[PDB]
Amino acid sequence: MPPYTVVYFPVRGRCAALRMLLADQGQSWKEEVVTVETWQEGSLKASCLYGQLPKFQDGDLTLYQSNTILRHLGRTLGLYGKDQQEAALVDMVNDGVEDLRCKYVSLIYTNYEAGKDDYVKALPGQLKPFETLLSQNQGGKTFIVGDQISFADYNLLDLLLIHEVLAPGCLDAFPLLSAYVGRLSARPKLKAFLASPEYVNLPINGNGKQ
Amino acid sequence: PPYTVVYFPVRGRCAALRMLLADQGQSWKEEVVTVETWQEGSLKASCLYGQLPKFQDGDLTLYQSNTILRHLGRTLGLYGKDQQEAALVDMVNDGVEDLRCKYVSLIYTNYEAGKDDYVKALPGQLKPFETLLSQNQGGKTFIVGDQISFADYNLLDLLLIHEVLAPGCLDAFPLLSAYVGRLSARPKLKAFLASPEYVNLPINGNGKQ
Ligand SMILES: N[C@@H](CCC(=O)N[C@@H](CS[C@@H]1c2ccccc2-c2ccccc2[C@H]1O)C(=O)NCC(=O)O)C(=O)O
Ligand SMILES: N[C@@H](CCC(=O)N[C@@H](CS[C@@H]1c2ccccc2-c2ccccc2[C@H]1O)C(=O)NCC(=O)O)C(=O)O
Repeated sequence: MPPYTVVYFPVRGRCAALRMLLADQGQSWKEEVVTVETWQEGSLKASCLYGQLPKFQDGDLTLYQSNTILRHLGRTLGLYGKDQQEAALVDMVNDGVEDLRCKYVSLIYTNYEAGKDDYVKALPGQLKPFETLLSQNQGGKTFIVGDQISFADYNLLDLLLIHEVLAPGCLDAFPLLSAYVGRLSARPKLKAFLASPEYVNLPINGNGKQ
Repeated sequence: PPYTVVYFPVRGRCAALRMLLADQGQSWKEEVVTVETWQEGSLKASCLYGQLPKFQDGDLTLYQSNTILRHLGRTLGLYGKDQQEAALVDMVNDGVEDLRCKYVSLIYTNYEAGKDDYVKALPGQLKPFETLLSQNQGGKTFIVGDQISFADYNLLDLLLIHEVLAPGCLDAFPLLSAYVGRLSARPKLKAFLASPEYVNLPINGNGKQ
């Protein structure tokens, strides 16, 4: 059986970037799907350390927290920069991706109809930093840090794909980010994974707003 | 000082990294930013995400408080003994970061209206950390393994600011109560917690706590 198991709701949500990573790296994992019905029963929730999913198992190591799982796969699969400085910059990127992710989630779950217009107007300023980091790394021709893919590329890639669904063309003002998403999306194992039913057939978020 | 910390004259998101630097006997310079300078706009526009803290380690410039904790954890050896412990140190820190956002949100947007409900809900938010301790040698050492990690300093900060918000909130948690007492007593840390640069700084920017 594969050493990896992902336990989560049948949505892309906080597991889309970790699944893209495993698929692009050629690793197998098993999905254990939890329906909203099983979750309301209550017993699996009370068993989760912070009362939430995802849950991930690597052999007998059980982890919670989506970013902990990305960093763990980052360090075991050698996707964490080539030295100490790169690793610090990969973290700095992931943390800026997590802050925009939090704001995204908050909109979808609490203010979609009344805040979409204001969130969209303010998007370009939130996206500029990643355009700027790409500008300074080999003129935006490789990955977000150094010249080897890292876990933060998969998380940043997912964050841009969902915003392009929320605000179509929102990357039009950003040439390096635009080429970056097309370059990454065409990696053979990732392209195949992104066109497969296992990915396309799951909603982005749990309430079906996107 | 290979180190420079740039931030407002408040504890906030720099309390845990200063605790770490002080406890590990490291030297650093504070570059204090007042709300008058901040509002002028120069520095902020040069800030990658438009926010502080900003930290310099020789010619390395970093932003993001958890990035800075991680960097100091990796470089000073406070990231667990191996890959499995590093993953658990991360899991703890992320849990601290989740509760710190809720805390931060109580302070900046719903203090007078949302404080009673927040305090009523707190015991449920502190249980996970009581549980993690109980699983590591019965909660007698640190949050993960037998060595201190960068997540211990962040959890310590988070527990100390809640004792301020809701006095006696750890009375129901023996392992967490003990843990604050034992960590607060490390010599270089105890000195720092009693110094004016720590004691005379407000916790938050709006002066609410
Ligand atoms: N810090 C954690 C956050 C984890 C998290 O937010 N988990 C959500 C689902 S992700 C996400 C979501 C976010 C906010 C609110 C609801 C959900 C949700 C609910 C059902 C199905 C899918 C989702 C996802 O959209 C959850 O477990 N909720 C169930 C519960 O807490 O009782 C991580 O990064 O791993
Ligand atoms: N993910 C980032 C968050 C950084 C952050 O929130 N920085 C705040 C100050 S911390 C914190 C704070 C949190 C929320 C709201 C205000 C503040 C604040 C304002 C002034 C002085 C001090 C603070 C702190 O309380 C900031 O720079 N805000 C000013 C600005 O953007 O213009 C990190 O972890 O480093």
